[PDB]
Amino acid sequence: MKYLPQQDPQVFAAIEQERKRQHAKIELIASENFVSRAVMEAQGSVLTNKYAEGYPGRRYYGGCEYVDIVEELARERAKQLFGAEHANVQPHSGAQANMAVYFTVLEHGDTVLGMNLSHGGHLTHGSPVNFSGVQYNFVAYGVDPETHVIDYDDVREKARLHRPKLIVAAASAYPRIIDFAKFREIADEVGAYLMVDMAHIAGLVAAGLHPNPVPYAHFVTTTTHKTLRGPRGGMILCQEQFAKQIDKAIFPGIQGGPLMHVIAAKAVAFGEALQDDFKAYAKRVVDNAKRLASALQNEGFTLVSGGTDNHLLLVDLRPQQLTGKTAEKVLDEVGITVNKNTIPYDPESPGVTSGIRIGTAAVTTRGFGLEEMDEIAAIIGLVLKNVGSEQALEEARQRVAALTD
Amino acid sequence: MKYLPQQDPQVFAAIEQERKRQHAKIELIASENFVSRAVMEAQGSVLTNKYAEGYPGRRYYGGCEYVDIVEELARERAKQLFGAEHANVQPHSGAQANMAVYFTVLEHGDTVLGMNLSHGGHLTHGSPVNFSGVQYNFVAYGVDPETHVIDYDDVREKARLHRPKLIVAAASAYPRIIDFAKFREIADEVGAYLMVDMAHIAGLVAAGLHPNPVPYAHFVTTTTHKTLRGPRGGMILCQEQFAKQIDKAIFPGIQGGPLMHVIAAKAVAFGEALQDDFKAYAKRVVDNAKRLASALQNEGFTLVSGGTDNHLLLVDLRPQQLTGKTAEKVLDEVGITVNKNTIPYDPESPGVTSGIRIGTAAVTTRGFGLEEMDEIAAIIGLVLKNVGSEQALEEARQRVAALTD
Ligand SMILES: Nc1nc2c(c(=O)[nH]1)N(C=O)[C@@H](CNc1ccc(C(=O)N[C@@H](CCC(=O)O)C(=O)O)cc1)CN2
Ligand SMILES: Nc1nc2c(c(=O)[nH]1)N(C=O)[C@@H](CNc1ccc(C(=O)N[C@@H](CCC(=O)O)C(=O)O)cc1)CN2
Repeated sequence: MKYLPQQDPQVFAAIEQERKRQHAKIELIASENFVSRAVMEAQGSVLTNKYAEGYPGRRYYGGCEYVDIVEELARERAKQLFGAEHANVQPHSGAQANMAVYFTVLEHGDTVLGMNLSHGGHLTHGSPVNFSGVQYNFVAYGVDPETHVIDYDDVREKARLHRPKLIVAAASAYPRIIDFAKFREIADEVGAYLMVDMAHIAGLVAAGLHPNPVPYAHFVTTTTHKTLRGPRGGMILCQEQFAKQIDKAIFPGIQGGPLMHVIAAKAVAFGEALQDDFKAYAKRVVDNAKRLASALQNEGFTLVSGGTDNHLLLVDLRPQQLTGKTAEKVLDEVGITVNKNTIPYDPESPGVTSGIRIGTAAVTTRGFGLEEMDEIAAIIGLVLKNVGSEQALEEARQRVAALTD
Repeated sequence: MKYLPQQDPQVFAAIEQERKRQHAKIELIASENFVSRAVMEAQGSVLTNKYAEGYPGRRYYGGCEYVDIVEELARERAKQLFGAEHANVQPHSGAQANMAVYFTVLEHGDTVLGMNLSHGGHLTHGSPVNFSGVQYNFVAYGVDPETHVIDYDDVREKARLHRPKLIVAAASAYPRIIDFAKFREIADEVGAYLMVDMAHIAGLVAAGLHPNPVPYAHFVTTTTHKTLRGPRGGMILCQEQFAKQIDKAIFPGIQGGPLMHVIAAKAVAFGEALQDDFKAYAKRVVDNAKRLASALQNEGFTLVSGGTDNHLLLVDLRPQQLTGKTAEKVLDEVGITVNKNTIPYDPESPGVTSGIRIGTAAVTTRGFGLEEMDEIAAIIGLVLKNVGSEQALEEARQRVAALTD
């Protein structure tokens, strides 16, 4: 950076502080990743200066000759990546992506079937404090109390009983494979649309390491910044018969000017995902998750569903006699950055929580392998089984520093 | 750029063409500006990797120590810049800034009073093809058919008649000063809340060249990328009594994770606006627009409202038999970039329009003075009056290149 240190030392210092922290700490937040320097150069470009309301060739402004190309690259690479008939790459967020689809098929107060928050579901899947629970009538399905797996019989029962207009499958903290065909089977039985939110597993779907929801869903929504390893933003994938409707929902429906620089960055992110070395990368994330889960089990931690089938695992911290709020803070002190996370049937509210959610997507990107996962789990063990010990706390800091070196 | 040209040639070529076009063409899109290289460096930072749901000190993730500083800086500066009691810098957009406020003070179907689209109002101020007009019952106020100035008597009438829960003031294509005193006076008469959308005029307000809405409004929504000359995104300013409810409306209400990198650039922009430089700049913006307006009138163009008190002007193109769509396309040919824009009482639809909107915020940033505005108005006069003339289009191209170097 050249001009920022000069004009704004306060902001620059804060950024450099953060830039060092991302290298000095061990980022284990499941939804987080480290983007390429090409992705950052794209959003750090002049495309922020451009108003491009509308779509390629159909704009409400002049001078869009070149941002139209950037957006077409994004749309076509997306369709190539997931096999979808249509793509919308303008959503500013996953939330805005989800919001748009809801705005497309649902009237105010319509019945929607979504995964319960504490069981794994996202805020936009029907949380009472989110716009989804407020705007639409959400009924919640969930997981088994013992196996912690989606009860599709429960789902069918709810669908037959409540007769929803749309069913939403997918989750923010479900360590297992979701069967989209069963969800579609249930949706056709009750005459409902199917939405799948692949935000967390989007990079795994592109790499063939999680079954594709696209052939089974009318609408597929995603973020671009999780396992897809792109810029902070959203995306919608749909069948040709919903293309125009979805596009109008984004604009003039729920958004205004699109972020063309972030859209440019999306195109790079998708270009990177199309390459072979991303499949190799994605395999390492899944392998690093399976190992870390098993390594945490060896330390004597308990995990929901007994492990993982994808990128993330969910530690139940009840036997360790700790809340997620403590675990997060104490691990953050020594170098391990996680997030407090709600477990199925969690006795605590989503601000306190009875567990922590760990992801391997970020650490894999910076070159950590199987041998490294073993040390991560041992540090987490040393810290969480010896809470108040300043000796264990300090040893952990030396060991984390040895990893990030 | 160092890594994008090698990684993604197709995306890099498009960005460079766009970069060249920004310099080569005369960008007169009223809602566009050119950010500093410092603002660009901030958006391209590693802050894009951080999930920071919640607020400084109240985060649902770990490792936020530094992004918190970035957000605090953005907020405290915004308060210093506008004299607001509270600020929210997380809105992805001006669209989302407005949406959250509507989500705070309004329930579904509620009556809201906002400015008509063609009379100058924005899409989010009650369009029936926008969520605002679909979620809420919007009654429209407009401007006088002869003077094109807000009929405040009509606003007062519409307010007494429909008893709205909220009044929205401010516009996308209103070339005159909006009396906020009168709006609050009206809002207090019917007991309604007042929201002002200063998005377009934020930079002028920061410089004491437009009456500040903050003292008169309960809520002040804005974009950061217009006359404020910052990154693409939104912001909410409000009185202290709504502070907590506003923060909840953004998250977990209508948005997910904030764009921390954009919030860094938001902090940089407000810092640029706090300097003595900015006030001088903003003066030239208003002076250049006033000159360009007068110069266009000498050429024979009919201007909505007869001139401009701000950064913006609307050309009524009906006398010269041209739609806005046509005028936008022909000026693009000669190297002048505007957008087609609806005028008060437009006989045509928003996709065709009877006029064009012109702003000076962007050309003033690159150093154009009062003498450049004279030339620009001459070129626009040469082209739009000699539409088919191929020798008139070529002379324009040469005069545009003489200005842009
Ligand atoms: N299962 C699951 N885990 C997740 C998410 C999620 O949406 N679902 N998240 C993705 O967002 C992150 C956490 N974000 C969250 C933010 C707010 C609330 C929430 O319900 N807040 C309420 C209740 C507060 C309390 O009682 O503690 C509120 O603020 O009123 C939940 C999750 C990470 N883990
Ligand atoms: N006064 C004003 N000027 C403005 C805006 C605005 O919101 N208000 N804009 C805000 O950024 C841009 C225009 N954006 C717009 C986009 C769509 C529609 C609209 O009503 N579209 C309808 C019908 C259009 C058609 O097909 O002819 C539709 O899409 O169904 C209007 C304005 C530029 N100038």
